[PDB]
Amino acid sequence: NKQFAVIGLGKFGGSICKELHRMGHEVLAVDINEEKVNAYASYATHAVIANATEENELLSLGIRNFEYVIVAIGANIQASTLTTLLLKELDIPNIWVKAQNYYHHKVLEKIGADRIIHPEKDMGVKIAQSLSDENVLNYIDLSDEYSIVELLATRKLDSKSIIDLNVRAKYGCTILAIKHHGDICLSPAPEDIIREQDCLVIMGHKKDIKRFENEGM
Amino acid sequence: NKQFAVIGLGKFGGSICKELHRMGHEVLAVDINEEKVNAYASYATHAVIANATEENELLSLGIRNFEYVIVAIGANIQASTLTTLLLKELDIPNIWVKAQNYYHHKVLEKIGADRIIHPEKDMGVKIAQSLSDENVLNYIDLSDEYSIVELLATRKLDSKSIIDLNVRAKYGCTILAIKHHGDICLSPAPEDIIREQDCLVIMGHKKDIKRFENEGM
Amino acid sequence: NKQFAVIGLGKFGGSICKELHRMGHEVLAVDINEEKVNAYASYATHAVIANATEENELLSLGIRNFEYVIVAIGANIQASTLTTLLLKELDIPNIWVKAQNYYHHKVLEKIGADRIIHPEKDMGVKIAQSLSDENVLNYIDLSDEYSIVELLATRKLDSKSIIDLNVRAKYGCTILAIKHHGDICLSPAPEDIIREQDCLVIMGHKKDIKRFENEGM
Amino acid sequence: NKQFAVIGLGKFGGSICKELHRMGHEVLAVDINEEKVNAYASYATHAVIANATEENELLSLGIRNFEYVIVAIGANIQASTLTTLLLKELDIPNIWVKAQNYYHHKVLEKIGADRIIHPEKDMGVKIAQSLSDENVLNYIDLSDEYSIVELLATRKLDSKSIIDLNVRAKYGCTILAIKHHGDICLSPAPEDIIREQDCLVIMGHKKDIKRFENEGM
Amino acid sequence: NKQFAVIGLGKFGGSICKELHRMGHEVLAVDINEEKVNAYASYATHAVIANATEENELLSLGIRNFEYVIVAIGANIQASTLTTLLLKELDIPNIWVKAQNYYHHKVLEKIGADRIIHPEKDMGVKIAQSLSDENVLNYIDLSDEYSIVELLATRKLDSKSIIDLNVRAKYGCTILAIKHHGDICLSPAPEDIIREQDCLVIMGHKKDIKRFENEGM
Amino acid sequence: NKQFAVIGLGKFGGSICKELHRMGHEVLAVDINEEKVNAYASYATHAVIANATEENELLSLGIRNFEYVIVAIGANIQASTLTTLLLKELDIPNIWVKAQNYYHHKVLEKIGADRIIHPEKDMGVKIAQSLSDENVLNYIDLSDEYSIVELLATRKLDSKSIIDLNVRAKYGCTILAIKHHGDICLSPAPEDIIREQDCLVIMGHKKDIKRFENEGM
Amino acid sequence: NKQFAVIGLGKFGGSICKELHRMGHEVLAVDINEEKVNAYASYATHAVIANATEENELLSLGIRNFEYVIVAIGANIQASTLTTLLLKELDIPNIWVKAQNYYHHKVLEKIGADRIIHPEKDMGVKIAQSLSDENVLNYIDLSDEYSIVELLATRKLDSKSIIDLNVRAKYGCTILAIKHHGDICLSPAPEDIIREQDCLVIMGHKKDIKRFENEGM
Amino acid sequence: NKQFAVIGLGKFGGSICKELHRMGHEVLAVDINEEKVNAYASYATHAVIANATEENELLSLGIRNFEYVIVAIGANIQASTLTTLLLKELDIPNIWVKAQNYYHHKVLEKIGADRIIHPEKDMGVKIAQSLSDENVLNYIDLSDEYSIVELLATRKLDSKSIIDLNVRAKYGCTILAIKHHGDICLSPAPEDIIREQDCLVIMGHKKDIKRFENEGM
Ligand SMILES: Nc1ncnc2c1ncn2[C@@H]1O[C@H](COP(=O)(O)OP(=O)(O)OP(=O)(O)O)[C@@H](O)[C@H]1O
Ligand SMILES: Nc1ncnc2c1ncn2[C@@H]1O[C@H](COP(=O)(O)OP(=O)(O)OP(=O)(O)O)[C@@H](O)[C@H]1O
Ligand SMILES: Nc1ncnc2c1ncn2[C@@H]1O[C@H](COP(=O)(O)OP(=O)(O)OP(=O)(O)O)[C@@H](O)[C@H]1O
Ligand SMILES: Nc1ncnc2c1ncn2[C@@H]1O[C@H](COP(=O)(O)OP(=O)(O)OP(=O)(O)O)[C@@H](O)[C@H]1O
Ligand SMILES: Nc1ncnc2c1ncn2[C@@H]1O[C@H](COP(=O)(O)OP(=O)(O)OP(=O)(O)O)[C@@H](O)[C@H]1O
Ligand SMILES: Nc1ncnc2c1ncn2[C@@H]1O[C@H](COP(=O)(O)OP(=O)(O)OP(=O)(O)O)[C@@H](O)[C@H]1O
Ligand SMILES: Nc1ncnc2c1ncn2[C@@H]1O[C@H](COP(=O)(O)OP(=O)(O)OP(=O)(O)O)[C@@H](O)[C@H]1O
Ligand SMILES: Nc1ncnc2c1ncn2[C@@H]1O[C@H](COP(=O)(O)OP(=O)(O)OP(=O)(O)O)[C@@H](O)[C@H]1O
Ligand SMILES: [Mg+2]
Ligand SMILES: [Mg+2]
Ligand SMILES: [Mg+2]
Ligand SMILES: [Mg+2]
Repeated sequence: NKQFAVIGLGKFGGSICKELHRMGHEVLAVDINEEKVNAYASYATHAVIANATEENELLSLGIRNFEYVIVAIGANIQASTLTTLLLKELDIPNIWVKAQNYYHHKVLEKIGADRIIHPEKDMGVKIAQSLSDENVLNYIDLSDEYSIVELLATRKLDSKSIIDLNVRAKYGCTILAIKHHGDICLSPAPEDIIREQDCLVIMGHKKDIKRFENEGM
Repeated sequence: NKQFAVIGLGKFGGSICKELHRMGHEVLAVDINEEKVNAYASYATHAVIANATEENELLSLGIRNFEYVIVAIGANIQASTLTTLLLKELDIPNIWVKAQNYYHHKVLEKIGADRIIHPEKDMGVKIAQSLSDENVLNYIDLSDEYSIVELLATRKLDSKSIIDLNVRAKYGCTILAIKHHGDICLSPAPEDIIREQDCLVIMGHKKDIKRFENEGM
Repeated sequence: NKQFAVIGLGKFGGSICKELHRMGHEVLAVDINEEKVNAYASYATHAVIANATEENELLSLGIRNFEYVIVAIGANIQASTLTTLLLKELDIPNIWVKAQNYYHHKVLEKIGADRIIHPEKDMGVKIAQSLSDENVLNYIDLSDEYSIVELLATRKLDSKSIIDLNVRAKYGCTILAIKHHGDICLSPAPEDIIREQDCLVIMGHKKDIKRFENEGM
Repeated sequence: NKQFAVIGLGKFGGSICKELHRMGHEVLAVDINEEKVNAYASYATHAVIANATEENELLSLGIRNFEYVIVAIGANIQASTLTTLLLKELDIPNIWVKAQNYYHHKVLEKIGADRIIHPEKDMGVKIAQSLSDENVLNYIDLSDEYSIVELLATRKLDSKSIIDLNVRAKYGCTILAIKHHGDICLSPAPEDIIREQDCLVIMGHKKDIKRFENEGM
Repeated sequence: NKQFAVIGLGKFGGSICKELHRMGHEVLAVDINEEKVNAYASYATHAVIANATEENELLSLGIRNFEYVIVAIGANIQASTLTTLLLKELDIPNIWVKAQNYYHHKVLEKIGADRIIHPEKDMGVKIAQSLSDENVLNYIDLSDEYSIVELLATRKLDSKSIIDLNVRAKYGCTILAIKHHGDICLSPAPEDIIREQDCLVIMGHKKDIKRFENEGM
Repeated sequence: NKQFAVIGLGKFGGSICKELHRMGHEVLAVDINEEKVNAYASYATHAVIANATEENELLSLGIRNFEYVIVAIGANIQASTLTTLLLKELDIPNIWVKAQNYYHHKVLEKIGADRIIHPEKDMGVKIAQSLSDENVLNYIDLSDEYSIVELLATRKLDSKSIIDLNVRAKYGCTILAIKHHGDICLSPAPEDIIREQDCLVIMGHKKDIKRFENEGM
Repeated sequence: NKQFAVIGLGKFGGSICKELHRMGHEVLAVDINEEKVNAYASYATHAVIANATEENELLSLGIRNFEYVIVAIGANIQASTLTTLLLKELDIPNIWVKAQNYYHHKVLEKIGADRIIHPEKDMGVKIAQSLSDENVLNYIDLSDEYSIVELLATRKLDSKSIIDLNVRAKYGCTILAIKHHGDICLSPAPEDIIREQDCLVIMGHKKDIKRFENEGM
Repeated sequence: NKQFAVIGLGKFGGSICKELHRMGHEVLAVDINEEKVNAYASYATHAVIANATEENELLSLGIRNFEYVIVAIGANIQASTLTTLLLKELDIPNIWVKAQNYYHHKVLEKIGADRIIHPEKDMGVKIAQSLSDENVLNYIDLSDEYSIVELLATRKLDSKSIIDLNVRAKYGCTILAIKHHGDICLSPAPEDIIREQDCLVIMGHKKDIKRFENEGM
């Protein structure tokens, strides 16, 4: 198993920490706030109150031993930067960091952060795609032009067959799965039917999917 | 003429707003802080300084015209709650709200929020899946048991064929796409090759995909 | 005996608590402030310093055991709401709450508060009726139209008899009691006399009482 | 032309003011906070931003014209005290003041407050009487020993007659009114019936009424 | 000996306390601030940290035992008033208090303060008399019209005799003493001489002294 | 045309200023707080809002014209010090300053303050002399050993004569004046009488006066 | 036409700015605090209130025209860092920055600061050399081993000659100048005399100079 | 060895302290802040948390024993002044102090400070000379007119000989040393060569050096 250290138990770092622990990884949870440590005590291997900008407190944690250190300190950009800097001077292999704004990203780039993350910004985009198009539940982008989309089927599609909805020739797309009442269907045959309020997973060019949406559903 | 309003220009609400505007929608940006309003002025149809807990200022915005209002107020849970309440009493069709913790989600549920979002929590999970398994670039869950995953191909897969990597019989999975040097390939034929550092899109059972990772790549 | 828990020892909750204890009920007084607990220590069965928004501290009090929980937290609406929410998730039979404004009342309604109280507002109305009409000492409303009123008798009524003041036929009212020098007279006979500065208790339609007041006294 | 002024638009002073205005009296609303003044502007003849501890601002209001001034300043005991003092030195006939604690009552007493009110304390007692005895809706005390009480009739009293519920001989009390489905009955005849969930108004000794509750209903 | 308690060790109360102790009186020094108590520990019989508004802490000091209690609390008028009120309810014979402004004096009057003092105001007047008239070192007023004045002798008076300066007939005044080089002369004979920069003590009507000053010196 | 300026309208500086104005002198009132300036506007020739630590604002006042400047700044020792320094560097003839503690006196001494005053300390001593000896109304010290004292005559002295109270031989003191019912008597003859509650002005050695108090009155 | 801009008018940035202006250079003074700007207005070509972390305000200054920008922001490390970053992204040739601590120096290094200065640290060293050795007035280091030092000549050297103080052979040092009563002598001849309290400028090895001090002077 | 006490461990005092300790002197480090003491604990003989304005804490340190006390307290001018004052009243031989502004210097002068220092201001000037003239690395002033300068040699001087650059006759200057690749050359002969990017140390009149710079390099 790998060993992870997560500094900053916010909504983000807390989630990261809780989720890794659930996977059975050795995870060290670190926060300057005692109430936070108490909160996540139950969801990590070790939970320690510590100020990560204090180099002596850092050595006490033995943070040099970890292959992954996740800096999820947000509001205090000085703490985030200074922590990252210390971690870099300690030759930690992979240092992942949560960023607050463009300029925070840049300094983190310059001082040797390995992966920089913008949780809210990324989700904002995802959610906006949903707001604009009530049909989309979730999606993943293969590139700027191609995507896999999970659609909420309407009445227009009720009792329609996959061959009846020819997307491979008509729209250059392919249906990958159907989810009905919780039961899942993968790579359905040309004879398989779709009913309304099912989850329909389609793959193809974005504009072509939007076209299938406007005309098909 | 659909109209979206975004109250609270944080990292989350800001992204949504900026993103909605980019798609060419009518978007109203709203914040109590003037500096925020000045900032997103360039990324919205209209931007207005306003306190969203004040019913009068709310009516003044012409909020009646909007079908969607996104409450992206974070730190101040009271402001978020009261805003949602006011919006609900003004009979706004769809109210989407950013939640801070479990209990904030509960009250928003009870006072009639139409969609509740936890951006940081959701990305924390996603990022953790990446941390444990450096191979995963991005993924989407079809159900509790099934997922679609985009993998960064290793040397073990370099110059290997789709039939050579028999996954449909060997692992019960199916390859959906290959991305090489930027060029994209959909529903690749049995003869198609994979090169190292390409993107490979695989669909199947979570456990079966992970097995392919351990043994296949 | 029933068991009561009172969270928030303000002027209101303090009064509630002190008065119940005087009646010989098992009452638990709860406040986050130590000085408050010390103040009401002498007026409750148990007095405990506790933060009622902390679910663990709540379970420690054993608050699930109580049939009545009175939330008399005022200034901090977030604390009041969150406390009520926790109490509801603990399936407490009767949760009574002090409200700060209209919108605070609404959320408390929505999250399952059983009785909501506005001590100041109710008293404001009562006192205003006194300010407008110096004759009224106290009253109770039977409905929007009918009331029982305690009047301070003037000189105009000095040495007048109940039959001399025919209210049952002249004003459609009835005299219920006379209080003289502290001595009380209930359901006085037609021959009983009233002297000035006595307390006179009359029942009837509000406008009819006001008429008795304008013309009679 | 009686003139009332209300200084301090809290929940208490606000209610009074709003209520006085509703009765069609000349009312002046006064507060140091502008937002409060804007709020009760709609519920007063005139509303003025003013600091009531400033003698000059006080004279500017034309406070000389008012016969009644209500000091509903709460948190800031110094402001309340100083205001009352100033009003007294300006020879205002009637000064009613909201008290925070025993000692605030004492000083207001000594510096010549005409009426001192403890809204929260008074309602706390009232509400406690309701808590212990779910039957009591509202009541009024005639003396330390005698009271008039409005009861919510139970099934034990459903379809029972006034003579059947002989209370004048059995409990030494008298029934004053019955409220059924909204309809009101005053001084009901011996043949009048009571149905469940009706309101029953009883007069007598506190102990005698409570006995009727235990045995009668 | 008498027993004194001094609450509030400011410049004033500190001076009072230090000076009484020097006279060999039993003095209790009281302050809420620990650093103050430490400062005056060396200048009082007993020095105790205490909040004088807390009735229990007051009884612990045994403050009922003292014939004199000096309230020298200044900035916090609420503390000063409330302390005085408590002391009065404890039937303390002589309660002397330091006042901040006219209205503070009035309430202190009303709640039964025995002597009220304005140290700065009184000194301001004294010093102003010095500023206007550089000749006056110190003085005492016998009434609005008569005074005893200590003057700094100028050159105009050098080598002048008391008979040479006839003040009893010319100005209706009398010389009471001469201070030369530190040596003091009381009730000097008509033959006694005054030299410059001596201290000359004169008694008479104020205007007459000013006249002696303008014309004589 | 003498000109006085008073910087710092505290209780001390305010009194001086008000008092100087009353004597008909040209007085300039100066304070950083606008509310203070508005207050003493009525009690000064001119009143100006100004920060006295700012050399420019100081010159703007035309402070060059003043022969006397009184620094009555208290709480902020830095402001007092810096003001005095600036005044001294602007070659103001006489700078009188209010001191907060021993060390503030020392620095003001070193930076050339012309007179240093400790109003509270000085009155504390005076008041203490009154506390120990209720007989003393007011007094003035001629030296370390000699004083002039105004006594409130007791019954022991009622209706007694000056020769009957032989103090010049018996106690080595001399009676300087008698004040009866407001009427004043200077250098009273041997036949003059003293009545109770009169004011008696005695001069002599401190110890001799105190003896007369113990034995004489 | 070289243009210098100084952001942050602290003791350091202020001196630079004032000094650059004195040499007759085009200098722009920049600070977020208005009072600072008003102060150095007289010592700069132009002085502008501006927040230097705001890219827009920065462009508005015409900062593109400047070849040198000095960041003399101290307490707020974030402001200093962000300013430097912005300047670097605006392609300013030379960015000199004042550092607060080791780590601030490191980040400024990484984000491309052209010169980093530690004024206080550098003077601390210099002053310490003066403290240990009262003889040294000022010095400059040529390397880790060699220095040029200005000494205050003692009596031991009074009236002594350069050949008499043979330092080139005896101590391996050379005398570079003598300053007597203000008059200066460069590369003095073997016959030149030194008098006490003159300034003597010596060059050599640090250890050799110190030896000359112990034995020579 | 001498004994030094350094009060105020800032960038300045910290540097002073660290540097003296490195020289092997007995140094006492003093700061009110615990974190500071911990920081410099490793760089001083004794390190003590103390408030230097508290005369008792000062005596506890035994500060009377030291020949040198360095007051390096900056932001708090009151602390700096008051400390210096106390040290002076304790008859400490040499008290060196860090100054904040002109007026702070003046009071420190007046209360008997022995040496006053302005670290930032002095460095500001030095650095400004560098900004104006990129050739100057470092320098020392012998007087207002004469200086020793360390120059960064350009290409214009590459392979030039000292005789080729006749400065003694042409510019009235003399070359004192050459630093090449780290190797140092002192008092080089007329035949010695200079290469670019070497450090060249020249002595003479300032204007004459600037002339050598403009024309020579
Ligand atoms: N110097 C530090 N050392 C350790 N932990 C720190 C330090 N500074 C801040 N933290 C922790 O970082 C955590 C998250 O930071 P914060 O909540 O301010 O950012 P945020 O963007 O609001 O985070 P999120 O969106 O994840 O809630 C906090 O729980 C805080 O205790
Ligand atoms: N009452 C209000 N009316 C309008 N806007 C508000 C109100 N209260 C807060 N805001 C705005 O909402 C925005 C987001 O709030 P905040 O930044 O505290 O949330 P956050 O949890 O940090 O969100 P993010 O993670 O997206 O930055 C802020 O820019 C703030 O100015
Ligand atoms: N989270 C909490 N847990 C327990 N007690 C709390 C909490 N928050 C506030 N309280 C308590 O609530 C009490 C009353 O609240 P507060 O006085 O602020 O409201 P209020 O309307 O002024 O009340 P009142 O009118 O009854 O005096 C306070 O004594 C406070 O200690
Ligand atoms: N000096 C003053 N002059 C005028 N108004 C004042 C002054 N001081 C306070 N007020 C106002 O008085 C009002 C009531 O005071 P506050 O809300 O603190 O009392 P409270 O005990 O909370 O009363 P309630 O329970 O009725 O809300 C406030 O709206 C406040 O703006
Ligand atoms: N509630 C209290 N109980 C006891 N001591 C108190 C209390 N409140 C204030 N004090 C004390 O009163 C003392 C003097 O008050 P303060 O200095 O604020 O008034 P001041 O007018 O500036 O006094 P002075 O002019 O005498 O210095 C302080 O030393 C403070 O500790
Ligand atoms: N820099 C300044 N320039 C002008 N006025 C000032 C300055 N600093 C303070 N003052 C004013 O000086 C006045 C007196 O100061 P302060 O009230 O703190 O002294 P104090 O010791 O309480 O004196 P007192 O006992 O006479 O009230 C205040 O009214 C204040 O507004
Ligand atoms: N964001 C900003 N934009 C412009 N100026 C700023 C900004 N932040 C701070 N300053 C200014 O920079 C100046 C210097 O900062 P500060 O005084 O905190 O540093 P310091 O370490 O005390 O420096 P010094 O020792 O030179 O006084 C201040 O006068 C301040 O007004
Ligand atoms: N009363 C005091 N007694 C002892 N130390 C003190 C006292 N007051 C302040 N100090 C210390 O003085 C030190 C330096 O002061 P400060 O940093 O405020 O000035 P500065 O000019 O910013 O200093 P520098 O430029 O040297 O960093 C601080 O470490 C602080 O703890
Ligand atoms: Mg966030
Ligand atoms: Mg209340
Ligand atoms: Mg004072
Ligand atoms: Mg500094």
